[PDB]
Amino acid sequence: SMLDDAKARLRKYDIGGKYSHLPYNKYSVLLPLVAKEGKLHLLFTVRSEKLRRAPGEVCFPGGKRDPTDMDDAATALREAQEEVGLRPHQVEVVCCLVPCLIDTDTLITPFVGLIDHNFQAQPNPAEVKDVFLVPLAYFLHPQVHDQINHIFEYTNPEDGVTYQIKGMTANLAVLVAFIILEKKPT
Ligand SMILES: Cc1ccc(-c2ccccc2N2CCCC2=O)cc1
Repeated sequence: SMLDDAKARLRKYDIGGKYSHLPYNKYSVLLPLVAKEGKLHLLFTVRSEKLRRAPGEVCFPGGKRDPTDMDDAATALREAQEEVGLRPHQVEVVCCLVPCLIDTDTLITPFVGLIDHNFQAQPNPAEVKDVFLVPLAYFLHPQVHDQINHIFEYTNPEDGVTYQIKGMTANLAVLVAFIILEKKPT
């Protein structure tokens, strides 16, 4: 099936906890995969302007590890719950993708999660000003704008609203799309 096929593809790129004990400032993100209308989508946030870390930006749910977290996946899940109301029973963490090194002292670990079909986002306005889906296939043929660096523009056909997706978030979206959608019969 579509979902078993995605999970089987993703597991081949799992690095596990290989880089998880290194002495960095540690953050995790959740790359939430949602199946709608027979296709896979990624769930994105627009972060509140009030935040210190990446205000107003399109991002994945996530944040800084704290002492309560059993592991890096727990960080991602705790933060996704705080930001969009995603509960533990509503997500299956499938793998840990290659981490992102930044600022010389920080490691951001991405986890891909399969989201239950009855989940409905409840944006927490203290954390996020918006939550939106993008079909995974978009990232194979994105609308690119050069700001010099590459920015994606996605327009939601439901309402005509345009979102700018850039940096780490854009890079990870492309990675997940390649992993799941490459070399597929029609
Ligand atoms: C959810 C999340 C998780 C981590 C970070 C983050 C942390 C330390 C340095 C840079 C970071 N990043 C990544 C995307 C843009 C940005 O400012 C920001 C947001």
